[PDB]
Amino acid sequence: AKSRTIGIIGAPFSKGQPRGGVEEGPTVLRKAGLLEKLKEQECDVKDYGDLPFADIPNDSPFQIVKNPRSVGKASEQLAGKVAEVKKNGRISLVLGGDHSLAIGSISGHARVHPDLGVIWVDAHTDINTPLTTTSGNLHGQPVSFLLKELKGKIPDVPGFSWVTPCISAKDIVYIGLRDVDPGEHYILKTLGIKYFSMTEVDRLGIGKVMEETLSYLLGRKKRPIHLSFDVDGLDPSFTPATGTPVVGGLTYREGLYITEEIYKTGLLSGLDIMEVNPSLGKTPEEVTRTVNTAVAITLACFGLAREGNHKPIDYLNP
Amino acid sequence: AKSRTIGIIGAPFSKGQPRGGVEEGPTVLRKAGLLEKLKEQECDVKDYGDLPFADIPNDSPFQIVKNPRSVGKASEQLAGKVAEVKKNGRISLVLGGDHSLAIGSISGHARVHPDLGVIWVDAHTDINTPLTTTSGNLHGQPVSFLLKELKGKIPDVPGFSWVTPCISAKDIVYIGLRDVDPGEHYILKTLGIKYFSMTEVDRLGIGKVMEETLSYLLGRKKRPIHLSFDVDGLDPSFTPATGTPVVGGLTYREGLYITEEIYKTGLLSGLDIMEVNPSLGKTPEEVTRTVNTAVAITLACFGLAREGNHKPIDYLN
Amino acid sequence: SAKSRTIGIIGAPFSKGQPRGGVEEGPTVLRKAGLLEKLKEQECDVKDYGDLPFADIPNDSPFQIVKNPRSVGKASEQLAGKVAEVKKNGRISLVLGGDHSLAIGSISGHARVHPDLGVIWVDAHTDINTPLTTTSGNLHGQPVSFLLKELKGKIPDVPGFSWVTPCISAKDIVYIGLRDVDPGEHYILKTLGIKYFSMTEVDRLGIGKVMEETLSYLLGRKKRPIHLSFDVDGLDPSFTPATGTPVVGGLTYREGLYITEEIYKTGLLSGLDIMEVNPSLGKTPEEVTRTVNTAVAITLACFGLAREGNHKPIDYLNP
Ligand SMILES: O=C(O)[C@H]1NCCC[C@H]1CCC[B-](O)(O)O
Ligand SMILES: O=C(O)[C@H]1NCCC[C@H]1CCC[B-](O)(O)O
Ligand SMILES: O=C(O)[C@H]1NCCC[C@H]1CCC[B-](O)(O)O
Ligand SMILES: [Mn+2]
Ligand SMILES: [Mn+2]
Ligand SMILES: [Mn+2]
Ligand SMILES: [Mn+2]
Ligand SMILES: [Mn+2]
Ligand SMILES: [Mn+2]
Repeated sequence: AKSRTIGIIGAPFSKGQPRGGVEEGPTVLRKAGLLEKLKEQECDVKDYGDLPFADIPNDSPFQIVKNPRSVGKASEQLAGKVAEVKKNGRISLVLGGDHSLAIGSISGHARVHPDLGVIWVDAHTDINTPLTTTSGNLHGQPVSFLLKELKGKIPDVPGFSWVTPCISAKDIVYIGLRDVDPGEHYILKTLGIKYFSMTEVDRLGIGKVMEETLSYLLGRKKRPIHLSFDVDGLDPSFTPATGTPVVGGLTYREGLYITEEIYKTGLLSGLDIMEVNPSLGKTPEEVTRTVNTAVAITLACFGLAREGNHKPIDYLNP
Repeated sequence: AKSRTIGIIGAPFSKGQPRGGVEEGPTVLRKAGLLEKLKEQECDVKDYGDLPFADIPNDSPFQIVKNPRSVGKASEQLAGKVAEVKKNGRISLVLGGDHSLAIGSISGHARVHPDLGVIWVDAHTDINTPLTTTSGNLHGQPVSFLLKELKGKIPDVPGFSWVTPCISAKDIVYIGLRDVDPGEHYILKTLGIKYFSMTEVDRLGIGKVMEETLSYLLGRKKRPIHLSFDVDGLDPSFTPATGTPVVGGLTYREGLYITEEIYKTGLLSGLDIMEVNPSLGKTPEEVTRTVNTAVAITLACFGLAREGNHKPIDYLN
Repeated sequence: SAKSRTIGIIGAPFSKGQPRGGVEEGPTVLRKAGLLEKLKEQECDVKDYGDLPFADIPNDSPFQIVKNPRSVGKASEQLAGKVAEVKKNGRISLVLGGDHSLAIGSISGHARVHPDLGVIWVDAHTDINTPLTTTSGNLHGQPVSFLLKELKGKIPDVPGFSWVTPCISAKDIVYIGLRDVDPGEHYILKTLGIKYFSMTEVDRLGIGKVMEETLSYLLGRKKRPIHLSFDVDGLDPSFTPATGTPVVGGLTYREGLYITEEIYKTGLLSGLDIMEVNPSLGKTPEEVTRTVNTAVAITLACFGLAREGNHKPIDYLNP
């Protein structure tokens, strides 16, 4: 099935944020047996390896924005690699790496499927512009570079001349929000972007959140779905090994429910698994809990159902 | 009240599965004050004791299926004891022990009340047949022995010729599923069995799960209910001391909700509290947490309500 | 600042309503955590009214089995006057406890200025034992019985409580979070027909529906002042372990924030009580900080802090 035909891309990149270690995300996700577990559930999996992001040593900040050329070039290469995977009729699976990479992942995916809709699972909106940001970390700005409605508000940052906004504000849905800066809240509300913060998830329940999310993105017409999954969208009791953890998050059950429902549309076309940092647990078990949770979420996007799965054969007459 | 008139049956049996310690389930449940706590809650408790499961020498496997004679005999004895409790007008409360004992518990309950409905709370369907199983552990097969529709698909397994399938596929509702084998999922779907996996619980909420579960089993008219509760249906953060824990389970609150709703029907007729294994708690606190949760679940089955309880007297005069 | 974010802080370091020492350090640890400064960061107009000085009463004989009756009654008497004064200044009273016996004073004082108020009681417990139905004798499990007009006749004359005049009827109080109710309390709750949402109702409906029904019940006819009395033991002990009577199976951190965010949105919050935080009952220092941080998060959510974000009325893209 095309919903189980996958193209794996390793994106060992950390310069979109200050905490070292997130570049090992692809390594620890592979070592948990991701590819093998995907093959076990009938997927046709091709591994495109890890991108060799060459060093960009002269990389002065753009105002307070750190490592602009390195973040820009990593997303530039990733966009080219994602477009290649999409051209091969495979769902792109990007193993991160920090979430600044979503600029490239979504941009490359859009080059092949410009009609795509985005589901962004995260505790954060990642919609600060290079002028509204206070940290200067590019992993908290990817959505700003991608929105067409923000054209005019994104300055000329070195390394990003290749970026052309590819998604309208109406074609993205946030799920999991609980730590939004004032400037980000002003943008979210002014643009009228569809969102389900932890307050909406608490009000409606995840069942209704997904029914509304899929109706919002697929109601006018069926189109490719890009899911950008930041592991910090889940509560730190399931994904502690991440750089910006926030209490009161999505449960392990809610994360599986989101991805099971996205699988069943048959429209998943691109997936990002972002912000796994195996240098940031309090214990080695906290790292293993985080990686196992990310693998579990990944398997659900490609058909693993909690009710069970079976091949089309008579199990009572083998 | 008949909804609080109970017959306790200890079933210290572990040979339906490979991890030692589940035979201590009745001991640690009694040690935690279960019978005394039920009496304090206005229950009429009769203790039928702990079943003596005599060892069977040379219990050779049936193909890959382990301890068939032992499992079959323990369920045979349990069926006879449960039928005895039901004839005395009591709700049978089986303290397990591994889940293979549900063959005996449901069979004995059906000998007295053939029209019963089964609510099966578990991370697992336990519906592998002696032929579809890959572990050979009989605690993962009890539902296959009881189902009328699988008659002709279960081979002649030594120790089980006394079993007469007593439940139709329409008469069972699963709640809690999240770890189902391919063969098991094939059976669940081809039989059309009603189930609320963790996916349905997330989608609907436990309130709707119970409303649909009870409307499905009781729609037509009142009928006895058998609740078979594997403690692994709850998330391992509440019941860690169990052999097959699966994360993303029912919460402690959801477990109390299901049992409080079943109590309110006034139709609870048979109860199994299964898979408590005090040798699998990583700390003595993990053991106590599991035992405390299993006790809380059982008390809710016989009337303990979170909103409060009171006798029909005036507390202000 | 908006009326919804115009606050009067009252510290109530009182512990004689229950037997465990340390709940008197509740107002200190909440302030030490940066509470008042965090409220100012949220556009709040905060005026601190200080910690009430509670005098020692060494000749405080028990009323039958009821412990420290004069000390508890006088503590609540001092608080009713201080709450009524904050209400007269057009501010939302924010009472930092201290044990829940203080709710007699907080609600009594609030009712002196706004007698039409409605109460939302977030707790694992009903706290509706009367001095005759109580088995422990601890007044922190009896405040609601002293406040109800329907119980005028069943409450004996307890020393230190003559000033109390019941101000709320059974129709004016909604409980949320109930999971440990004595038999006498359950009899009172069901005979008075009080609206409640125990953990069973929260599981059945979800916190979304619990709040929609709660607010429709209390506000639906006419808009009125809300008094939120919040016992931290309402939330599960995985979030608020540093408390005297923890009960498992509680409200989550998310449900706590959902209740308070929804109450803020009404724009009618008039009085608030953050009760039973006992920093001496933490098994580890981590459990104490967790309970304090959670109490702080619930408090900020009552005054505008929203999980979806907050922003000033300025253009952030061209300021
Ligand atoms: O701009 C920023 O640095 C901050 N803005 C507010 C939320 C926290 C953070 C960025 C978080 C990035 B993320 O989601 O990819 O982990
Ligand atoms: O057949 C088996 O042994 C297995 N089948 C798939 C689920 C895990 C296990 C059986 C679990 C038994 B139970 O639910 O009683 O704990
Ligand atoms: O009356 C009592 O002392 C008891 N009655 C039963 C519940 C526990 C307790 C009172 C606890 C008071 B509270 O909510 O303020 O912590
Ligand atoms: Mn992110
Ligand atoms: Mn994030
Ligand atoms: Mn099980
Ligand atoms: Mn089982
Ligand atoms: Mn209280
Ligand atoms: Mn309480």
